[PDB]
Amino acid sequence: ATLCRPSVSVPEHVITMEETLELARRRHTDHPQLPLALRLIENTGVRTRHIVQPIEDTLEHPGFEDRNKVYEREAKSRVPAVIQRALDDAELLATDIDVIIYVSCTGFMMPSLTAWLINEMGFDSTTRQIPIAQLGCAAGGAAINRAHDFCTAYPEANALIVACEFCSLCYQPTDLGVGSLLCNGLFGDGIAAAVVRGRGGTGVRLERNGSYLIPKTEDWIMYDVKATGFHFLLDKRVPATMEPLAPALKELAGEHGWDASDLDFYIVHAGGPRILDDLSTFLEVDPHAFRFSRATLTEYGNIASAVVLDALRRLFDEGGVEEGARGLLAGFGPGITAEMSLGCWQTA
Amino acid sequence: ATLCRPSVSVPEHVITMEETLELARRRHTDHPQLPLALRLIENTGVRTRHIVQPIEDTLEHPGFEDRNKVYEREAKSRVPAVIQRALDDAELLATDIDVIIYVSCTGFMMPSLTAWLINEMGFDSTTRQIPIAQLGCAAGGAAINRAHDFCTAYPEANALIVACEFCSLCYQPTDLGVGSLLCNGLFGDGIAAAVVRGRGGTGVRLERNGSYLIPKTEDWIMYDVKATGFHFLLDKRVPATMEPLAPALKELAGEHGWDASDLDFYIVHAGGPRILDDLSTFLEVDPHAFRFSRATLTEYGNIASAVVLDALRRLFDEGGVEEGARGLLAGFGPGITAEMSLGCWQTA
Repeated sequence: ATLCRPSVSVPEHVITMEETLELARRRHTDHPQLPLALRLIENTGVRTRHIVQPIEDTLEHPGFEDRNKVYEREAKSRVPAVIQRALDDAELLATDIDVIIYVSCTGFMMPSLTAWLINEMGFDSTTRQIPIAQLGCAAGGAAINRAHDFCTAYPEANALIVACEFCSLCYQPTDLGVGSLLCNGLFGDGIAAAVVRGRGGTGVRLERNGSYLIPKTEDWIMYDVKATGFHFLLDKRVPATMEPLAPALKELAGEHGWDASDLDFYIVHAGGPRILDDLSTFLEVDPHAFRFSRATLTEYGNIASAVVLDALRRLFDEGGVEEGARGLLAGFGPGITAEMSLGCWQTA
Repeated sequence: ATLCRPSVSVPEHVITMEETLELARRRHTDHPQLPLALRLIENTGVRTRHIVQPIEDTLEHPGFEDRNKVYEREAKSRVPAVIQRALDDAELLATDIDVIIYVSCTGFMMPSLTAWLINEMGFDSTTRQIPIAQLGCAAGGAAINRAHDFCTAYPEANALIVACEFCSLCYQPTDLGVGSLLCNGLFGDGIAAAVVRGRGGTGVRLERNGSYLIPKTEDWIMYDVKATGFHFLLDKRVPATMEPLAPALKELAGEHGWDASDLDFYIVHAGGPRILDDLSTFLEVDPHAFRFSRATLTEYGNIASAVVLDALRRLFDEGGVEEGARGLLAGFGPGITAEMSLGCWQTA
């Protein structure tokens, strides 16, 4: 199985770094840790982010019920187009996909969108649905690792990975801790869809994938679930966790031969360049390695599960084609979990 | 791969038909359709149901935040014990497990409980985790199929399927419709766990699992997501859906040479003797083939995704199974979805 050209699309409402600082200032003028909050946000290097609703509406909280209503409306009117362009690239019709893998942690619906997608997109009335809402920033990589595992089990199988993240719909005016303030300047909205044809595609070439859970960090990247919806909690110690994770990247990187970090491919998702830079040290590649990841964050912000996919999408546009260059696709999030994936680039 | 003896545990707080009727009467004394409602409940044949909190606590709504806290505590103090027995029956320690497929739709947490399990359960730091919360009553079957597919990709793989459901945590005093009144008398709480060994083990051997999605029935079995949590919506037309679904079973049965509509081992979960009977006619078989499912509903009520597993548990306990006898495992839920699985019995 080979990962094809991920298709990505973001909403039309844009919020700049400068604007974020203004709002944060005006909205927290009395906050005792305000200067610290603003500095942290600015250092993030996130110049722009996109949101599905105008800024004045996203700042308001009409309740979880209305927020979640916005979630399904915006996903129904936006997801379809993206899935399309993802089929066109992998060169398949709705009917060549055996399994849909829908990941989103920014809203909740049962059934998930997969059912409505099969109905409207004219998918196979037999397509398997695999909705995962509990893996957050790591869901991107996990989707890959699944579409992969699936294909190996059914060699002629094509999987459709769809990532839909409207992080702006999880904004909680009530969360006043500096961590919250940070997060409010970092996450954005984005949608990604990529096909993984095992038949023989053009993109990253499947090899060996693997998971890794950082012991006792369960509550380090999590959701507090309240009447107001999902409140995101990110422990101050998250970046430092890069040290314990580096080895897990090497351990698996080894059990494939490509072994050494000394690779040509690096598409990893880490929230903010801070955490991404601890990975460019503890691992010992080079900062510049995660040029594509950092590019998504700089222009879109942290769009959760969709980051990996958009990084790839950017690796295609610059598309050199180093042909068979190594490869390390990884996602990090709730767990703390790490969905790592090793693969070679394949042309055809 | 072979499905092993699923362990099942239900909470100690019991609620009978009689008291359910009494509560419904006492609380909806003025409901215009109170008579219809009581007859309907009494007609489901659900003698008893098990809940995690005493009935007095179950009936009050302390809010979604608290309700969800109750979900977490209860899952932590009850799931482990049940997983233990499942590991023991399949005969193994937490370390032969290559993945955990966690299904639950009656509460929400991120990360899901698999992360916490991996740690306290002393599980293997590299254990894959597939949590699915948006498949409802059909999640039990979906989990079996996913454990399957995995054991295919990795023959030496041992998958752990956990189904935790505390439907009582989704009780909404404010839902007054007759459908809601009915559900309040049908759903119960229960935890299931089973190991799917690609290698050894005694139980039902894999051999062809498929899926089907009844067209244009997305809002027929769904959740309304509000500040109070999840409000369950079941359309009055669901039992009738058994007509269009029966052919979906035969259709996939023949693809394995065993359709004809006459297997030697039936374990399907529809959602009430209502739906079950329609199935035992459109599939043209005697309702007695579903005796295992019916027993679960009669004794535990509708424990959502855990039903198929506890149904299988039923079969094991009675044995007498033809070591070679054909079989069927299926779950029905939001979609409307149908996760099916064909397989023959087997012994070590």
